[PDB]
Amino acid sequence: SMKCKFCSREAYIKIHYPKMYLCEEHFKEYFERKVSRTIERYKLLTKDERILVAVSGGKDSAVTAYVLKKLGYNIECLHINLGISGYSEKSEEYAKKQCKLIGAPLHIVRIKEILGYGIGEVKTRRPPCSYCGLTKRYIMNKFAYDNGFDAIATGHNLDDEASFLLNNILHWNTEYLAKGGPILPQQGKFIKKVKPLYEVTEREVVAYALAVGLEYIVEECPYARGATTLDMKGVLNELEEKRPGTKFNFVRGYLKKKKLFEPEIKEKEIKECKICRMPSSGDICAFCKFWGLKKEINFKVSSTDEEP
Amino acid sequence: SMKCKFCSREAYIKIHYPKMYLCEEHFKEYFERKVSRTIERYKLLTKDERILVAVSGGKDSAVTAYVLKKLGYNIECLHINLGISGYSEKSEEYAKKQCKLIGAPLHIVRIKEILGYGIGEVKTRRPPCSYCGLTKRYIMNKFAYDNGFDAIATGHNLDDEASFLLNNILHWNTEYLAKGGPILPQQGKFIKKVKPLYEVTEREVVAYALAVGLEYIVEECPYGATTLDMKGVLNELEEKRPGTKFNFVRGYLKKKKLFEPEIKEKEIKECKICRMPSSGDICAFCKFWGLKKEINFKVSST
Ligand SMILES: Nc1ncnc2c1ncn2[C@@H]1O[C@H](COP(=O)(O)O)[C@@H](O)[C@H]1O
Ligand SMILES: Nc1ncnc2c1ncn2[C@@H]1O[C@H](COP(=O)(O)O)[C@@H](O)[C@H]1O
Ligand code: FES
Ligand code: FES
Ligand SMILES: [Zn+2]
Ligand SMILES: [Zn+2]
Ligand SMILES: [Zn+2]
Ligand SMILES: [Zn+2]
Repeated sequence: SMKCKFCSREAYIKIHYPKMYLCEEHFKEYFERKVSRTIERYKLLTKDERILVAVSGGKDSAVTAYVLKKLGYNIECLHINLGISGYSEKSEEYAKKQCKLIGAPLHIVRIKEILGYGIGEVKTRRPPCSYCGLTKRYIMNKFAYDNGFDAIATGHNLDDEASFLLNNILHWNTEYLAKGGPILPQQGKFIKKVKPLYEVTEREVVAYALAVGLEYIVEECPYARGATTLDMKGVLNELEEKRPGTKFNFVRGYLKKKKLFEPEIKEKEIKECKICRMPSSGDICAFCKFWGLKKEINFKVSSTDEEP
Repeated sequence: SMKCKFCSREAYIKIHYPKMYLCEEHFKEYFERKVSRTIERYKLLTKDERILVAVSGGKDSAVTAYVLKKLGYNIECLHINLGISGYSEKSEEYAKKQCKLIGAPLHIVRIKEILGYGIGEVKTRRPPCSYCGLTKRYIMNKFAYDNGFDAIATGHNLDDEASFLLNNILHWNTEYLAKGGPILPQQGKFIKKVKPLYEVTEREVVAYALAVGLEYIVEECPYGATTLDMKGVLNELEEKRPGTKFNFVRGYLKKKKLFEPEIKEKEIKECKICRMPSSGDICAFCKFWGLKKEINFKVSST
């Protein structure tokens, strides 16, 4: 077995791009520095901002919160319990454990308490994974807005971006290809969304979580029909194995040529929801229409979990 | 084993896009019709045109020539012997066999006779496979031009296009992405280049060549497997979701226009030596081969 390129310790991991062997400690430092560089590169965050980390219970958002906290950022965390019996309880417990170890405040929103129904419970023909993303994205935006947070940070890694690009390139979804990247800058009541793990691989995320002692959910959604992302991920991993830096250069190259997909948006119709005043297309937004809401949900909090 | 969707014969192949089982005869008919449809779709060729099929000795160009001949087109074939000792002789023999079975006239150009050196004999740091596509593309263009051919047809299949797109999307080669598709329309001394096999898979090409009795070289140059890596990956994707390769290529044709502003167009000049399209005084071909005079490919086919 090879040793660390920086110290006299057994190598914990081998980085393929650039090729090197690092120990448990020099990898942690490498990872943290690589995330720090991503935040500097695309001017993601400042240390004065109040950051809201959307924590799922999985590795990605747990490591996002951990690294940002270690780098000395002003973070708070949000976990959305989608009320899936036999999945949401374990995921909520995992998020609690993570935020406890990280030492960051955790806010929990239970959709079965707010909207009455959990995900998969509503009388719908549409799959539960479709209105899932709509429910999470809205709740994390309105929570951040209602509580005056400057930015939202998600767990999306290099593999997530590479697979999203590959999938939309294959389908020629030029509108989705124009809206990618590490920053979704603040547009009205839409809080700034950032991806600090944009240039780190899922493999590096797994190794970092194991090293710092972060326990997480690997379990995918039980309501899922098809493994499209896993198919794209496996394919890009095969390509990466032969040519290291494939994922990186594909994503970085895309940022240089994203401008070409920009004339595809052509959208200029902006409205405010009659129920919650959040950005809408028409009288009522997709969220209030789907959940059959007559009144606005206020996510503004004073007394957070274990606080007065 | 399933039977043919059209007759009482054992199925030879299972087409996945669109899903159906066909026999040796109904597959031949389907393949031929699918190629006919490609020629109609992008207005590739007319039956009055004199077509030059660039035959390598491999399956693709052999099937291109065969199908065009069967569909009733005016074809002639060109084989370029790159003088690679232990490769070029077998490839020339394979092309002869193919054109004999097809029943199409075959013209042979030996680069070791014309340029003095074979590909891999010239004192160069760069690999031969780089100045190979340069030598082939030039010779097949000047041959077609010198002999008054209306179009050049190559063996490029759906897999070749899908892998080229995937490779240039991964590298974000937006200039190469603007110049793709089934037609390279005639621009001056550059003859119209077409891809009749644009919508047929390599798997369908292998099955067609075996059915009609075409023998070929399973082309692996003696001088990296980037294309095979892209092909294997797209085959994996196709196995899970059929029609991936087709929708990727067809979708690309709808959005090719987006890569067009990445033109970066330079002044169009004529070569001081051979008058063929050039960037500067002398073209890349005459510069590399150190040519002082023009090569005339004009032939009197008795
Ligand atoms: N239940 C959840 N509660 C809070 N944040 C979540 C939840 N599910 C996902 N997220 C966040 O959303 C990001 C993308 O999630 P996904 O669409 O499941 O890949 C994750 O990396 C997390 O930052
Ligand atoms: N030696 C050759 N002589 C004539 N045509 C060729 C030759 N090599 C390749 N071609 C043609 O050019 C196409 C693309 O070239 P390649 O990518 O090298 O296979 C082939 O499918 C053939 O139709
Ligand atoms: S229901 Fe949320 S991802 Fe499946
Ligand atoms: S030298 Fe022509 S393909 Fe290798
Ligand atoms: Zn070390
Ligand atoms: Zn609303
Ligand atoms: Zn049949
Ligand atoms: Zn010249």
